[PDB]
Amino acid sequence: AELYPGDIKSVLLTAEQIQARIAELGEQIGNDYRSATTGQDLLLITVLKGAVLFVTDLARAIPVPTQFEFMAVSSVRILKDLDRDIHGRDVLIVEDVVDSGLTLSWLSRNLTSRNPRSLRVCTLLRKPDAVHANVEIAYVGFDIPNDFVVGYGLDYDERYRDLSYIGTLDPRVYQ
Amino acid sequence: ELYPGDIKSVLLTAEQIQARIAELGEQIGNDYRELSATTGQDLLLITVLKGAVLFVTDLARAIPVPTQFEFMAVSSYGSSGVVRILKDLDRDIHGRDVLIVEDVVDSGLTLSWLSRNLTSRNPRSLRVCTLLRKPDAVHANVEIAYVGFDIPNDFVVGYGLDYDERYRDLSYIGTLDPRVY
Amino acid sequence: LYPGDIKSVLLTAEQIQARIAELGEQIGNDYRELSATTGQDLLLITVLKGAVLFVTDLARAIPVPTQFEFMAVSSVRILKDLDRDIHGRDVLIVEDVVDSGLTLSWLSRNLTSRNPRSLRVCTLLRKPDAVHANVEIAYVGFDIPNDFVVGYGLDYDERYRDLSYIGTLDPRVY
Amino acid sequence: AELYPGDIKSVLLTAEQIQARIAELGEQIGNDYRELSATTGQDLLLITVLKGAVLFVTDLARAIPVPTQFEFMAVSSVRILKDLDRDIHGRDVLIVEDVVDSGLTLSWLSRNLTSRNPRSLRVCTLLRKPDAVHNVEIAYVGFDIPNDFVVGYGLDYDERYRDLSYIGTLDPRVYQ
Ligand SMILES: Nc1nc2c(ncn2CCN(CCN(CC=O)CCP(=O)(O)O)CCP(=O)(O)O)c(=O)[nH]1
Ligand SMILES: Nc1nc2c(ncn2CCN(CCN(CC=O)CCP(=O)(O)O)CCP(=O)(O)O)c(=O)[nH]1
Ligand SMILES: Nc1nc2c(ncn2CCN(CCN(CC=O)CCP(=O)(O)O)CCP(=O)(O)O)c(=O)[nH]1
Ligand SMILES: Nc1nc2c(ncn2CCN(CCN(CC=O)CCP(=O)(O)O)CCP(=O)(O)O)c(=O)[nH]1
Ligand SMILES: [Mg+2]
Ligand SMILES: [Mg+2]
Ligand SMILES: [Mg+2]
Ligand SMILES: [Mg+2]
Ligand SMILES: [Mg+2]
Ligand SMILES: [Mg+2]
Ligand SMILES: [Mg+2]
Ligand SMILES: [Mg+2]
Repeated sequence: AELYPGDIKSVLLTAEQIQARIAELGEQIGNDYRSATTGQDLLLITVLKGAVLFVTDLARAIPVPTQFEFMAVSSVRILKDLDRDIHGRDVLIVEDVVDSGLTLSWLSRNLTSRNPRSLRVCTLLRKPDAVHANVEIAYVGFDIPNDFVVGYGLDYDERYRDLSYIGTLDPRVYQ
Repeated sequence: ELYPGDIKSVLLTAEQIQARIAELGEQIGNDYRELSATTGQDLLLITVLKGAVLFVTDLARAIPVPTQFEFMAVSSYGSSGVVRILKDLDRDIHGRDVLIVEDVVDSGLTLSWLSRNLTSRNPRSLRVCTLLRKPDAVHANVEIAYVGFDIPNDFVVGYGLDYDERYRDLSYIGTLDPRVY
Repeated sequence: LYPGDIKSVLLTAEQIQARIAELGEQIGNDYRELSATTGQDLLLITVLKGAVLFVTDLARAIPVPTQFEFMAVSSVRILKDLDRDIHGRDVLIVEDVVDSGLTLSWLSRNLTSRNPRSLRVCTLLRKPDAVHANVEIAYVGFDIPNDFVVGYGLDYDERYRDLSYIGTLDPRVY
Repeated sequence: AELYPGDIKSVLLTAEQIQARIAELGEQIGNDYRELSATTGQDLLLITVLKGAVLFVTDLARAIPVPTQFEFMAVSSVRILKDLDRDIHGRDVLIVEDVVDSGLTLSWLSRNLTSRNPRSLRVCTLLRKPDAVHNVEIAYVGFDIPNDFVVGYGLDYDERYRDLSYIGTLDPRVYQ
């Protein structure tokens, strides 16, 4: 039975497909960061709110010790900063989607100014307009078309985040 | 294994946690079955960072009614300073039906402060769902509608629970080797 | 420059005034239409000496007429009693800190036996034992940990009451 | 936005006028007691006369840069209603009043407290009326005001208007 009956037009990524890719990502990320030298765990900086489901599944798929951080930014200003000093830490930005790349471009500049040991980016979704941006993304879950999607953290007006899958919305929803 | 030697024993396995959460989700779903149809708004989950993050993402997926995510963080009783909001809610909860989602209730001091703070914002309803509950919570004064597990007083880590920010990423909940703590 | 026995600042002057403004406006909304009905002003009962700074700033933040009364109790007996009868009056007990809840419990019992129309409590600070004991308090400025604090009416052996801020006393003296 | 709509006819002293003057008094009192208090190692005792001087003393004490302590007294209209909980022998004591008018309250209280033999006694009043500019030396005077009856900032009419942040005169209809 549909959680939001009639609201989802079509499925883009099943729950099974999402988890399988996250398993792959975690192993790849674990490979690249395999704390024995530095003595400090990989730092996952989650961009609230869309990336919260992604990061909890991803962290459990990463076979090395990881720590959680949470940020929230607007459409350039910080609503919610780090409770952490990332100086000398290995940092991984965890996003749900990169579209224009504006959020990432801003977040990359902010975090790198705090002088971390390293900074990399992991996003679940990447849309075609990200081509025009210039911040390297080491880890990408899926490349998708330009359409507006919801589910698995992705919202429309704070709704549909709780979906286990990702899909597009019926036009009637925006009304 | 993630932390070789650090974990002494496993209190709750990954499957046991997920199985219980599925039970909780269904129970909560039944209690709020008509919420979206009656009020026109979804059940609001207020997650207390950072310990409850893993819990709430699994819980929300286990709840068969529409749920909305909000997150907040409060300071510690420990000189930790006055009890205060470190990270505030994004949306207004006025007239909303709210479920406080916690990882563990122990002394009940955090929940008491949270309950008073959120109540003053006048939600339609306010209830509590915690994954773990310790024996000292019996002296606490805030009603808890949903509890995953009652556990002993021993210090545990995993599935959101930390020791100095470590061990949150474990899929299970376990006790720590005294060499650490 | 801070006095030597001040370890750290728990609450700055600005933080205190900011919260008092919130409490003042809240108290005003709670008693505005009520006071207009009875024709009598809201009565503030100050517990000397700790709550004296708190009550003068609070009263000036409360947008409805308020009257002052002062009481002083021991650590059992009444050192200073009320100057007027509070029968049928709306009374707000004003304290600096509620800890064990012992003082508030005794005062409430003593004041309710004078039959005021309403008897409510406003404290600037509250320590965890008051939370455990589930002490009913209508207005609370701040929840604080068990650490001994001075300033803004709060004292250590009658000292430091005149500080504009609330600071954590250096554990090297208490 | 008036606390007492129509009751206040005029404003004699604004809130910022009172606070500006208190800041000056606190700085003056501080300079006069700085080296003086360090010799004894004991704080200056502020003896407050209830209830009118309560607003004043809380702002004044915060304006005084040297350490101070609070005491409170209540007298009739002369006997003691609330007495000192404390012996002030050898202490430096500053009487804090809201207004000195006839001077009879201050005169009686000054001799009563000197009979407890403090190391030094001084008087500080926020307001002084013309017949008080004349028994007791007042080292610190906030304002010299006319004889007119005023309320606010601790000053009451029938226990009302104490909570006003300013000092002003009442409309004659209030006396009905
Ligand atoms: N739900 C959804 N959101 C979409 C989509 N495309 C872009 N976005 C906007 C995602 N974000 C919105 C940023 N926004 C505030 C910044 O953190 C997200 C807050 P949220 O995760 O709580 O929804 C823009 C990425 P970019 O354009 O800067 O690269 C989409 O298909 N679905
Ligand atoms: N990791 C861990 N933490 C434990 C445990 N028992 C109590 N706690 C303290 C959990 N909490 C700590 C509160 N603390 C700040 C409040 O949000 C948690 C922040 P965190 O979730 O980021 O770790 C106390 C609950 P209470 O005593 O007020 O009812 C335990 O066995 N393991
Ligand atoms: N200065 C200071 N005092 C503290 C503190 N914690 C408890 N107390 C003692 C508070 N006591 C004060 C009682 N005692 C006589 C009653 O008015 C204080 C007189 P005072 O205000 O003139 O200093 C009551 C708290 P409770 O346990 O009865 O609820 C603290 O951190 N600082
Ligand atoms: N509210 C008000 N009161 C005024 C005024 N002028 C003299 N007073 C009388 C002030 N006091 C009244 C004394 N009275 C009892 C003694 O403490 C004041 C009690 P209170 O502060 O609670 O109102 C007389 C000073 P004096 O004539 O002996 O030098 C005035 O303009 N407004
Ligand atoms: Mg995002
Ligand atoms: Mg969004
Ligand atoms: Mg918690
Ligand atoms: Mg913790
Ligand atoms: Mg007190
Ligand atoms: Mg005391
Ligand atoms: Mg007087
Ligand atoms: Mg009078």
